[PDB]
Amino acid sequence: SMEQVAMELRLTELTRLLRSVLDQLQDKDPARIFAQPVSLKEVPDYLDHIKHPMDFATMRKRLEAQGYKNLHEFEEDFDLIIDNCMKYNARDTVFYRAAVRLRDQGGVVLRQARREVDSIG
Repeated sequence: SMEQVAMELRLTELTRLLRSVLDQLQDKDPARIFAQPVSLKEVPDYLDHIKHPMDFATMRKRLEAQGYKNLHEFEEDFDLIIDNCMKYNARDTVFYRAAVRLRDQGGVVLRQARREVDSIG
C-alpha cells in the first residue's frame, strides 16, 4: 500500500536522524570505552551482574536494520550503556567517570533530538 510505503519512508528518515545522534554521542566517548561489548572472555562473570549489556556497536547494528521505531527505544539503549557501567564499576574508576561524562554531554544532544523528532513528525 501507499500508506506502508509512507510509514517506511518515515522510519528511514528517523533512522537518518538517529545515525547523526549516534555519531554525536559516540564522539563524547573519545576513549572508546563504550564502543564494543564487554568481552565475556575478559570479564567472564559479567552476565551475573548485568542482565542487558549494551554498547555503541550493538546499537549501530540495530539502527542499520531500522530496528528503532521511535527515539524512546534509542534512548533506552543509550541509557543501558551508561547505567550498566555505573553499576559494574566503582565511582573511583575511569570507566564510571567516562559514563558520567557521556551522560552529561549526551543530554544536550538528546534534548535537541527530541525537539527535531517532534517538530518534523
